Amino acid sequence: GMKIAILGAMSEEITPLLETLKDYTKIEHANNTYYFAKYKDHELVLAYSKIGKVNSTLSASVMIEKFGAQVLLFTGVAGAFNPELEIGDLLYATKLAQYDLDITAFGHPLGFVPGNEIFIKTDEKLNNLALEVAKELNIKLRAGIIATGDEFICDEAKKAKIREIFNADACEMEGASVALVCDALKVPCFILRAMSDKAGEKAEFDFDEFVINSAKISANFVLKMCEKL
Amino acid sequence: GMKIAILGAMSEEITPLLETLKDYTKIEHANNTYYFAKYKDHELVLAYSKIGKVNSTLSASVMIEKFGAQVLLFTGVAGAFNPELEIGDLLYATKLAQYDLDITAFGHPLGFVPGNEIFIKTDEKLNNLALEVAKELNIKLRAGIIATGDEFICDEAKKAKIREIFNADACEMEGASVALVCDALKVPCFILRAMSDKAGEKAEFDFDEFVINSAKISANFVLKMCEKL
Ligand SMILES: Nc1ncnc2c(CN3C[C@H](CSc4cnccn4)[C@@H](O)C3)c[nH]c12
Ligand SMILES: Nc1ncnc2c(CN3C[C@H](CSc4cnccn4)[C@@H](O)C3)c[nH]c12
Repeated sequence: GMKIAILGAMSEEITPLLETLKDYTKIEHANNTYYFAKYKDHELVLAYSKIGKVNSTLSASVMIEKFGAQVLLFTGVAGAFNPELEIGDLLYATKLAQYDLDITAFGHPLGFVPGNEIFIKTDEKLNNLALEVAKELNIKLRAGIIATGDEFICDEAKKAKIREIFNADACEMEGASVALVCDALKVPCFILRAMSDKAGEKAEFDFDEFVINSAKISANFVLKMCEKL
Repeated sequence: GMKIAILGAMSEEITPLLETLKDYTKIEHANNTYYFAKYKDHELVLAYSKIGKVNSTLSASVMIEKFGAQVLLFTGVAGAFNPELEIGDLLYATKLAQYDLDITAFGHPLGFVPGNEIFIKTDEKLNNLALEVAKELNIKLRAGIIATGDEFICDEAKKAKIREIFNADACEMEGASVALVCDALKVPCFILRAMSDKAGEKAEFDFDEFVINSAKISANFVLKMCEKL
């Protein structure tokens, strides 16, 4: 077995795992709670980071450095950009960018800063494992690019602009930051999102309606990956 | 003595300290280099994080968790909002917000997410120590609010809007994120910025001209604080 981090942003994205696991302990650290449970031969560490890039960066860092995570699976919801994605559909990120990281005034591409790249990649072995699990459970699973930033996108123009620049299939507020931390600390990273809305007009209303259910779809899937790991 | 972290974003903000310290060792970690030196009775850990909120969050996390920092001083440059600030002037942050953290579609104020606050405070003892050092060296030192986000601000409208919303005296891309990490990990934090530009039209040109010198002004000051610690 191994130490597996399971990370989400909101309580809704992680509580379904805690209710399935039943027996777990808690540690208060980094102004948050981290949850610990056995599952098969593995030792799980779970948390919801709170929303956004800074919060998620800190949690990923803590789970690896303090709690010894050897793999990190991210589970949660996202806003769909690709028109073929429907609410509830699962998307794993092959790579991710920060659409709101902007020193373009100095001639750099949007999302780029010196020492880093525009896209951060997820782990190929974990991605292939997800494809196997999807086949076994007869679940539709799409591969794609996720654009991350610290804004809830609910505007057709913004949606279109970010989709065009990064060829992004969905948006959210934690993926690129988590994948960056994992890459930096040499930990294999998997980023899974279930669609809660289509990031346009009324996206906030669709989010409210579908978040609880979409969060469970993603959460169930990452736990099924822990079985195969 | 104690373990003191000195953190900047860019090489220009930290290399002046390395040239003064002369004798230091290096460790490659978290896709970056961290520098280690004795100074008086203290053990220093230094680094430039690379630009932005995610990079700075990760470095602060690493310096505390992995390298045992008991205090963290941030040194660097910033864009002036307060009209009384001139290029080269020093500003320490009493508190900081993320101006680009936005779930306003759900009714929340700009900069607010659940579980967190709009402003993060710096450490009062370190701030008072800075005021003493400023008096001793006959250096003009202003206290103020810093607005942090992942954009280089070089636009009068954006400058004015961020200044108005947060009552911000300057802007930069790392302060709020660093101060948040330090608070979360119970480490006293000090954030010092020397002005490199006025965040308006041509801010990119003023930055290029004044970054090296303004960075030295800030860097000299934090090293003087390490003498009194
Ligand atoms: N269109 C979109 N744009 C940006 N992100 C998303 C997401 C995914 N999550 C939801 C949540 C912000 S909404 C939130 C709602 N209520 C309370 C707190 N946060 C953040 O963790 C990112 C789903 N759809 C998105
Ligand atoms: N007006 C302003 N807006 C936002 N931030 C600032 C800063 C402070 N720094 C400079 C740098 C972006 S410029 C940069 C240029 N070349 C390479 C990397 N970064 C980032 O670390 C924040 C000074 N003035 C600012």
